[PDB]
Amino acid sequence: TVAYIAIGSNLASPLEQVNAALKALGDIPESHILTVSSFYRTPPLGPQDQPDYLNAAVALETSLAPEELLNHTQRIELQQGRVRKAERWGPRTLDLDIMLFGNEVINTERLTVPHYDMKNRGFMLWPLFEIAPELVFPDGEMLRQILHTRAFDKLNKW
Ligand SMILES: Nc1nc2ncc(CNCCN3CCC(SC[C@H]4O[C@@H](n5cnc6c(N)ncnc65)[C@H](O)[C@@H]4O)CC3)nc2c(=O)[nH]1
Repeated sequence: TVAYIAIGSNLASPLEQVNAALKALGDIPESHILTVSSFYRTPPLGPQDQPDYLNAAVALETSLAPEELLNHTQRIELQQGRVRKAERWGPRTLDLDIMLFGNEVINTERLTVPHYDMKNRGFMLWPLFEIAPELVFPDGEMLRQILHTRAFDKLNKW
């Protein structure tokens, strides 16, 4: 099954956090990374005094069930998501979202797939379009069409 995963980090210098999360993703059992989008720098949703986000998409081949993949992504956020802030551990700055899991539709307490808000987020849709331009959602909407219809601005690379 091909799962598409969104990575975001809003650390001032997020490259090494993002690199560590990609390494950890590739170490998930019965799984392996097929492709990684470029890294994009996007303004934060809301207050603009806040730090920019680094966003990327990852294609991961996996034979895990969806909630097992989620357990791994949540473990990775716990282990890698916090950077040492001199005298103490900083806030969580890394997000890992499951955007798609094969052609599955999932609505449980833990998991909504396709991701509940990705259709509104250029910073999710554009990196996904880089690695999967012909992508079709389970309901038959085409990724290309959603971008064409909403005309989100293209993103700057980090
Ligand atoms: N420029 C830019 N601005 C941004 N502004 C705001 C944000 C906000 N963080 C996105 C991650 N936010 C918040 C934390 C919750 S975390 C709660 C819960 O979400 C549940 N969940 C349900 N479906 C899920 C799924 N498909 N993938 C993963 N978790 C799933 C899960 O059980 C968890 O307990 C997951 C969704 N990001 C960006 C960004 O990047 N870029």
